[PDB]
Amino acid sequence: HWGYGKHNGPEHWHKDFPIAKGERQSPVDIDTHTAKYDPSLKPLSVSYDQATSLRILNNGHAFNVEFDDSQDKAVLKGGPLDGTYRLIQFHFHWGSLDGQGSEHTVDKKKYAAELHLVHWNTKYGDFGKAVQQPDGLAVLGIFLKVGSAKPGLQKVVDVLDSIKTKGKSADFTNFDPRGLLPESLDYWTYPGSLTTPPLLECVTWIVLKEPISVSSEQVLKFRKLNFNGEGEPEELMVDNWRPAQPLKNRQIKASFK
Ligand SMILES: COc1cccc(NC(=O)Nc2ccc(S(N)(=O)=O)cc2)c1
Ligand SMILES: [Zn+2]
Repeated sequence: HWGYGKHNGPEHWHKDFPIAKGERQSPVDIDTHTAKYDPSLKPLSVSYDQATSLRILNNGHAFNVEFDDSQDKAVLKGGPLDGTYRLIQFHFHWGSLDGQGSEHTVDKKKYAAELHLVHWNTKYGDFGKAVQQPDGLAVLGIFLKVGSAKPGLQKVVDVLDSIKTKGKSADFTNFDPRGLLPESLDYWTYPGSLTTPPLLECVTWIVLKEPISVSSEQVLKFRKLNFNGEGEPEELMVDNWRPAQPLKNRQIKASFK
């Protein structure tokens, strides 16, 4: 089964998921000098005041904070998007060391980690139908650098002890994702894919320019999680990132001058 080891990591995925070598795969390097300001882009609209988190799950590749998406509560609109996209989960990708861990890079710079807030287009009715469409998903990507602590992240960090191994979950209500956003919503955007199998080409990527700062102690607790299940040999959950993929026939657009 796929993962991030030497025998099953990203260079192997194309054997079970041939779309891995496709025309709109993610992540990519963001070359800041080639991304063109697009004055037709609108400001992002992030409406998370009514978000309802339910649960946190270690799925063996990352941990997902899951939301109730049965009504239009926490939604992403505007920016490059047409229509309304509903928040379903967020998760992170991170490194074994502070010098790597993000999936997108900026002028080849790797950040310590990257947050993905995953939303689906309500015109397709459910997430499973949305991922079959080229405009089915919108993922908001936020870089993490190591410095000062992020207070709004600490409630996530403190529950990770209870979901150390694959398949463990814990109740996780009343978490406010507004506490994970940077001050500025300036962004880059391009058409891409899921960055894990099945690597479907269904995502409008919206990557914020401003990273958030987290503390060394916070990211250290990410790195104590396990890829393995309970009672299996311990394999630390680190370096769960896909490297940058070819840009091919795509343009990255900037919302800012
Ligand atoms: C309970 O919550 C669910 C329920 C059903 C599906 C999912 N998500 C999923 O299947 N895949 C996914 C999402 C984003 C990315 S990524 N790294 O490109 O942002 C990669 C893969 C979550
Ligand atoms: Zn992701």
